[PDB]
Amino acid sequence: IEEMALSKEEDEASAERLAKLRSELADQKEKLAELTTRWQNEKNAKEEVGPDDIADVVSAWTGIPAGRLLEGETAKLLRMEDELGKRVIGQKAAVTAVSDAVRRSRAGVSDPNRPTGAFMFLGPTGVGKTELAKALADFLFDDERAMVRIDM
Amino acid sequence: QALQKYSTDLTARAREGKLDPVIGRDNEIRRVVQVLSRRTKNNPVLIGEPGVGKTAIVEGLAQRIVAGDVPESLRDKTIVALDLGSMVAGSKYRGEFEERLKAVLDDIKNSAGQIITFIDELHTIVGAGADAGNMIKPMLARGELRLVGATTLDEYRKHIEKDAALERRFQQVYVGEPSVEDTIGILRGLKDRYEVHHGVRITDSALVAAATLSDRYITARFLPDKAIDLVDEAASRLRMEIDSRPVEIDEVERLVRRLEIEEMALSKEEDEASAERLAKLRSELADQKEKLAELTTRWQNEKNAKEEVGPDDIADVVSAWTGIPAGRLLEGETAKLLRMEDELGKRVIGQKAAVTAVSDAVRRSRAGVSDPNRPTGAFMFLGPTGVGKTELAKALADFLFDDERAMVRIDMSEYGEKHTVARLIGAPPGYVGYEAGGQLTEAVRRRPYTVVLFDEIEKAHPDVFDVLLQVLDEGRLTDGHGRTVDFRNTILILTSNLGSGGSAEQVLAAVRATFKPEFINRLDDVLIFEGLNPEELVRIVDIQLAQLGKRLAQRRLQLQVSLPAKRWLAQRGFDPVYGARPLRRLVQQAIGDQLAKMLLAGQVHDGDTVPVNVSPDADSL
Ligand SMILES: Nc1ncnc2c1ncn2[C@@H]1O[C@H](COP(=O)(O)OP(=O)(O)OP(O)(O)=S)[C@@H](O)[C@H]1O
Ligand SMILES: Nc1ncnc2c1ncn2[C@@H]1O[C@H](COP(=O)(O)OP(=O)(O)OP(O)(O)=S)[C@@H](O)[C@H]1O
Ligand SMILES: Nc1ncnc2c1ncn2[C@@H]1O[C@H](COP(=O)(O)OP(=O)(O)OP(O)(O)=S)[C@@H](O)[C@H]1O
Repeated sequence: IEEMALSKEEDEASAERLAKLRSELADQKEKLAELTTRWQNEKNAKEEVGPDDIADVVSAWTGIPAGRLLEGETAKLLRMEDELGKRVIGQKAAVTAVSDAVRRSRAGVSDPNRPTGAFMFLGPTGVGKTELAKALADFLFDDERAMVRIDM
Repeated sequence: QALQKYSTDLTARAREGKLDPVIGRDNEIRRVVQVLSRRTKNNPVLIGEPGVGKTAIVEGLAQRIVAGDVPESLRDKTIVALDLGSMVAGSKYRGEFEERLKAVLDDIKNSAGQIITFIDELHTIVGAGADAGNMIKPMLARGELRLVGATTLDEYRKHIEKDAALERRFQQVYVGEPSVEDTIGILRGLKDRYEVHHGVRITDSALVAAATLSDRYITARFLPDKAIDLVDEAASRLRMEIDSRPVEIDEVERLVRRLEIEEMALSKEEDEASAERLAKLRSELADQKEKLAELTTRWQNEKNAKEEVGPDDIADVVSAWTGIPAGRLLEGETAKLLRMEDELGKRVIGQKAAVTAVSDAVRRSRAGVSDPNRPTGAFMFLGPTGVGKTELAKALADFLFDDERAMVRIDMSEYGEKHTVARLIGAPPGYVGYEAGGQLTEAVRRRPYTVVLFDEIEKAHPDVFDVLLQVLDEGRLTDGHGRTVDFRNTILILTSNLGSGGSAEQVLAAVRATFKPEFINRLDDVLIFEGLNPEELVRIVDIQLAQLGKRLAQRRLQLQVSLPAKRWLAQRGFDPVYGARPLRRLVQQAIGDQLAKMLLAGQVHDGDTVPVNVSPDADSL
């Protein structure tokens, strides 16, 4: 509905805002086709509330992700370091430490009554020790502004 | 039939096509459905900041029911909009309100779940008593009445969470605010409803700007709501312009039709001092009647050979709002910016290195090049005394606002002890002065375009520096009330007097030993001022004499100054240790004293003109 009314804009500025709507619309048509096809495989080759639908409800409520790592997140969790490295540079001894405490809780291995991980950065001025926190708060929620931050 | 008196019909309103299209927010509505369709305790509550869309979700669900996208457990169910206000209307007697509410509840239960009561602003359900809004507590916990409520985030924990027996019967649904990409789509969907009400057209390049622009300027409000106002206002203004003449052809005519009456009732003044005012007003009238008739001509050049809103009306609206100028440099402002160190040079003399840096971070922000999240410019200039470093910060606040007292000055010499910080940030809750906020904070939260000036900063206690530490480099600091105030458009200026005579590294190393590297690093260039050469005082002399002359025109009283006296004063500007302050005392010792003596001793009256002349040593009038 967007793209079939955006094309008739007598302008050039939006002509590059249309050269992407088509792209994403196609890239999603592809996924819908694939998934609707997989539905046929499953229908030819669920019917009870298993143990993880409860976890899905606990996640829809309260926002906390407690699921089962549906095979698409586990790729992000292995590319975490190279994805942070697109915004911070060096300090890999700190990137590895920040990131390792997230998979350690996605695999359900960290202690259940303690913060998910709390550690302190310190070093010379203008090195990255505040850019890293903002780069980590964006990799998890996809918007840098959504962290509780207080200036001590 | 008792549900007809105290409620309208949401589903019927949605059937006749009276509600706005609801776009996106699939997850919220599906969770509302799968909560509204359980066995017991089947009543959700939407929760979230004001404006992010919480009645929009209920109206979307109603349109969805009318269409038929809902599951079998909800196909063909009507939504009634309960109205608690119209129930306590006449109930002065001792049981009438309870009787009404009981009839309503019995009638809701009398149906078989074909009704979904929807209470808006349900935090008002606690009162109604004088044992009220409490007889609903049994029927809630059993799932008889399906309740859909929506209150803001912070009246919940103020009226409901205080009553944990009642907030148990509610399932919370959090409604977070959308992003820019989603707001763009919401606007793309809502455009064609304003396109009709206002007889205009709206451009998609404007729908993108009304959402990108209203995300870095208006921070006190939340999303879509703070992005639909711009579109609506722009359209309404364009319709106004369509009917009448355009703007900047209307005000030029309104003030001309006023200067007429002014000069007309002024020309009948049997007075002599009023003749210089009438002969000055009579020139601006003929000057305005010039560009008015030029606009009426330049308008026909277009009207013979601006019909839909674009990314320009939006900027003009978000500029009339909030005062921040974010336009496009409409050829009248650019000609003024191009000669800025020329308009600043009429008040500050010398210091070319510093005037071409203050003036250099205004252009590169008006042309859209500076970082959109950091102050416009944050630099400290320091040097010896009386050089002109508190004057530049006032010649600058006058170029931008045309009023030297529209800026925010705080004299940092009163912050001698660290506890004097609470003066500019407020006092934490539960203390004496709390319903007053900060003092610097509340000054910028109302007009976020001023130019702040921290005068004599090294005289303070080295903790106020650490307060300023985050003002620079982020433009944010939050007061006691928890309101974050943005500084991303101000110009931060810090004067000083460190070093005091050191060439360049007796001062550059005295700054380094009084401030910390983490504080020097946020700053822009650290400007160094320089002493006054003998040549660049013969001009301050002229400035001072012009000032005094303008001060004397209250009596139509002039004075003629001869070049010998003008270069005598400048040669008696001495001691390159005190800068240009001694000269202002020399002027009043020489000229002002004896002028005032002659002025109240008769022998000089208004209208006269006294010539000064250098006697062999002194000045004689
Ligand atoms: N490793 C880095 N990768 C990318 N940008 C960096 C890096 N280090 C510093 N920066 C830049 O420096 C700025 C952020 O510096 P910060 O790390 O926030 O300063 P800081 O680490 O907080 O040090 P202080 O003592 O708190 S001022 C941004 O302009 C970043 O682009
Ligand atoms: N998803 C959406 N689709 C279309 N229009 C929306 C959407 N969300 C919000 N709006 C519009 O944005 C405005 C939001 O107003 P409302 O949501 O009714 O107020 P509110 O969000 O309930 O805030 P409160 O708590 O009621 S003051 C209205 O003009 C809605 O039409
Ligand atoms: N370069 C200058 N051009 C014009 N007036 C100047 C200049 N330097 C000083 N003055 C005059 O000096 C007065 C203001 O001096 P300031 O610069 O405010 O003193 P200062 O530079 O702040 O030094 P301190 O350390 O604050 S006492 C006004 O009367 C100005 O007219």
